[PDB]
Amino acid sequence: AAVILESIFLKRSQQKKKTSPLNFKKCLFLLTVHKLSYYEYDFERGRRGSKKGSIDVEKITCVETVVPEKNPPPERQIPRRGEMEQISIIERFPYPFQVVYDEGPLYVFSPTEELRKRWIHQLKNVIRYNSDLVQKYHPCFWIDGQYLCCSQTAKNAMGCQILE
Ligand SMILES: CN1C(=O)C(=O)c2ccccc21
Ligand SMILES: [Mg+2]
Ligand SMILES: [Zn+2]
Repeated sequence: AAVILESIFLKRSQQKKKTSPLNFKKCLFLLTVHKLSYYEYDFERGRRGSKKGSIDVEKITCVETVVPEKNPPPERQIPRRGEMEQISIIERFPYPFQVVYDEGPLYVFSPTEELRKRWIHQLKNVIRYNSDLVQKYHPCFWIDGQYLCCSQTAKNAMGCQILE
């Protein structure tokens, strides 16, 4: 239906092999009451490009922040505390969140804490009446075949931490 939120975020790739390197791609994300979808962004024409994927909101089980990477590259470094800066808002993406569904977690990186908060609040609103909402989550990333939080080697492993 109507677009609730539209933003440019980094999306982390779904790791095929535990030894394989991770890719972070800049995409346009759209949220409606029915779907969360992501697209290539056509910078030159200033519009969304081809659709890369879509998740029916009814399939989402959890939306929360993720503990940040311990040694991120400059593109994902958190700035020191304290009017929108045009360059940084499309170049730096330090604030990650996770959208958990049928196929496991999707990791998305926001340029600001405020924008991450807006997306987590709205996603929690659209999923509020879902039937498979979980009570537990993984506070840390699934990286190189295991969760950094609990060392579990299954992506579908029940969250190690109870949601507050
Ligand atoms: C679909 N897809 C891929 O195939 C890939 O390598 C990647 C990296 C980030 C986000 C999405 C991706
Ligand atoms: Mg536009
Ligand atoms: Zn865990």
